[PDB]
This record gives sequence, C-alpha cells and structure tokens, in this order.
Amino acid sequence: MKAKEIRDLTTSEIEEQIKSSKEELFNLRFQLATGQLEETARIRTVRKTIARLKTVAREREIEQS
RNA sequence: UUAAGUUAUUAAGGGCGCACGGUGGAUGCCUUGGCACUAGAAGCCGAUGAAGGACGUUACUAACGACGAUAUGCUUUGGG
Ligand SMILES: [Mg+2]
Repeated sequence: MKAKEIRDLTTSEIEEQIKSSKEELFNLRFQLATGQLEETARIRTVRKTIARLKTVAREREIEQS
C-alpha cells in the first residue's frame, strides 16, 4: 500500500492496518521457516507497507504537535 | 705357432659443449593506490546523548558496505 492510500485512511484505520500487516508478516515468517512459502517477495512487500504506515502516523503526530 | 714390442675397445660414474624441459618470480609493460603541492571552501561535535564501538537488519548471509526493530531502508521535494 502506497503512502497516498495510507494518507486517506484514518488514524485508527492505519493502526488497524499495522496490526493486520504485522500478523501477515508473522505468518509469512513461520511459513518460510516451515518451507511452505515460495513467494518470498511478499515478506519484504509487507515490511515496507508497515514502515509506510508508521511514517504517515508519525507525520500526523508531528503535525498535531 | 712361439717370442719380443706396440696400441685399442671399456664409462660404473664424471667433465665440457649443445638441445629440450621443470622450478622460481627478476625484468619490461601496465595501474586500482600512494607522495608533494596550488586555488577556492570550511575550520568543531556532545545531555535534544558525541567520537568510537557492540549487536542486529536481506528469500537464502560467513564477510565488507549500507541501514537500525519503519533495519540490505520509510516519506517528501526537485533531477533523471
Ligand atoms: Mg520523483
């Protein structure tokens, strides 16, 4: 998810997405550990989305302050 | 045939020359790194946690660089 889409999401929506993304990443890590994951690129894609989600959240908090 | 006299051939190995190999890394050529300077710029950083490190971060990671649990990067504004 690109920053623009994240920016549309409400603060709560971002927080929910952060939780959802982290669970997905965890699942991928366990799948890779068990050798069940072929689409390894997904892991990184999820990671960068979480980073983006956190960035937008931080930007909002700084704007508030 | 006998007597007297004389002189070879031997090369186990060695010597000299030559030829053909091996070893070794000199030499020549070369440059990625140095050396000495010139001109302009700049001449501090740190409790708002430094310098320097440690430990981590990648699909698979021993090492180096980069990065810091947003980790082999994130956003944005310009370039391309
Ligand atoms: Mg651009």
